[PDB]
Amino acid sequence: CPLMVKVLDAVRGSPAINVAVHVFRKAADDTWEPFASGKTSESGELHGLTTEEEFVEGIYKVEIDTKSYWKALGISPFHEHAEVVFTANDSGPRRYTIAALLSPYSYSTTAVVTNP
Amino acid sequence: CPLMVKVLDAVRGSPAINVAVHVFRKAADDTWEPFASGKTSESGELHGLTTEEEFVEGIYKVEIDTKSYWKALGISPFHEHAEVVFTANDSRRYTIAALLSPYSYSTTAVVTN
Amino acid sequence: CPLMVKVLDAVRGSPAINVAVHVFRKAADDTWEPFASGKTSESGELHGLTTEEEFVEGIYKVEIDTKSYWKALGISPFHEHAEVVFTANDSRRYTIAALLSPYSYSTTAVVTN
Amino acid sequence: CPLMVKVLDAVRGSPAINVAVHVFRKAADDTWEPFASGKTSESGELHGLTTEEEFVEGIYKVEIDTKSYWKALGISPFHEHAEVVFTANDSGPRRYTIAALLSPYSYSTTAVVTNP
Ligand SMILES: Oc1ccc(/C=C/c2cc(O)cc(O)c2)cc1
Ligand SMILES: Oc1ccc(/C=C/c2cc(O)cc(O)c2)cc1
Ligand code: NA
Ligand code: NA
Repeated sequence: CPLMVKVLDAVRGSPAINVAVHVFRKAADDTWEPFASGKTSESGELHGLTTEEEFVEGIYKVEIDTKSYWKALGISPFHEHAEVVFTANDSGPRRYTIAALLSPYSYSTTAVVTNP
Repeated sequence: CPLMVKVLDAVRGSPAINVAVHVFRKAADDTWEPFASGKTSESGELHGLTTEEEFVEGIYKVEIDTKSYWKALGISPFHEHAEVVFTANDSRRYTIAALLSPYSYSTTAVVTN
Repeated sequence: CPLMVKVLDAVRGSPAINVAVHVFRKAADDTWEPFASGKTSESGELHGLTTEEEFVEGIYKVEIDTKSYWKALGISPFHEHAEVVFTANDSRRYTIAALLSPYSYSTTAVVTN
Repeated sequence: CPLMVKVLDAVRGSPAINVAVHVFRKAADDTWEPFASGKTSESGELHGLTTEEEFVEGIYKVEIDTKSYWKALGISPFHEHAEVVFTANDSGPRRYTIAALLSPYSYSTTAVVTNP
């Protein structure tokens, strides 16, 4: 799988477990088409969203449902979600790790892009 | 003005100047309606986007054109843009700050008196 | 004043108020000599730490007392403090910003005219 | 090993490879005693710094040599190093991951603390 999402909690110093993630891909008509979804594991990781074959060139949006995560812990957070929008595989196939570090009123995201 | 946007560059240690910023408000049909826009100043700040009267409760999106910023410096960036999506709640000043790198960004909200 | 420190709270979305900040300068014997200190204001800022005359080239450390800040909110934090260590170079205004969470912090430098 | 250090590069979107790391522990006389050191691998990770037996209660400092890392890539960075100072194992043994995300004029650090 060439796409992995990793989420960390900066309040608890832990993986962010059971975080919903929705991935969208921009269609030829400029709409966001559902691409894949899942939720983070006990390690804060979400593996197996897609395959090398399915993960073609395109503009992708990874939506991390931060608000639902914080509400479940009794915190009323600032953001609706964290959205990561990027062009993928435009110089051929790459592996992407999208990491997010969450606080109630802030988040940080980074990408690690590797060439198999 | 109850909304200010501040953009910083983590590579050069400077304000991010002349960055396009677009603000949208979510409509009843779940589409994003253009609300306000501008370019960051020499201080990396964008003031005067809206008024207390116009800035009613609702879901807003701040889109920062990070890709054009990095391309203008000759740096190949990861993201198409940085998006900050939040609910304005009357329960009164919002500063949306973003700290930019080519493959990463950090955003915070400073919500005060 | 060529040095300003700004501290923000990522949990509450607010300035970090009444945070102790200590600045040190590295001496010839590699020890840290006290240089300036204060507490962040209601805006999370600490101004007037030094002067252009005093703030000569050298290695400085800004120590932010994050542990006392979180303990005062009833939150158990990870770090003893946040330390920012940098060289001042005359080749002229330095803002050291820190964004605090209980188990994390982000720091940036904004170095301008 | 109950201590792992992970370093990421926010300019290149990659692990930060060959980053020197020095760990110190506060002695009874309030000095920083050398505890362990090493450098990040091709994955940006540094494993095997210590053992459960050796990693006793104490105040530890993890110094990440960011300046040497950036200078090696032709960037003149702002910070001398990134220092992470924390009390460890004061409620019994824990596993600590210290992560740092680096830019020339900025860094972010977080801890992931797990109970074996
Ligand atoms: O990770 C980070 C994300 C955001 C920030 C904000 C810093 C900052 C600095 C200023 O001088 C004014 C301001 O309104 C904000 C810092 C770090
Ligand atoms: O501001 C930030 C600070 C730290 C991080 C960490 C990301 C990360 C990604 C991994 O694959 C493993 C890991 O241990 C950590 C992300 C953002
Ligand atoms: Na191509
Ligand atoms: Na104890």
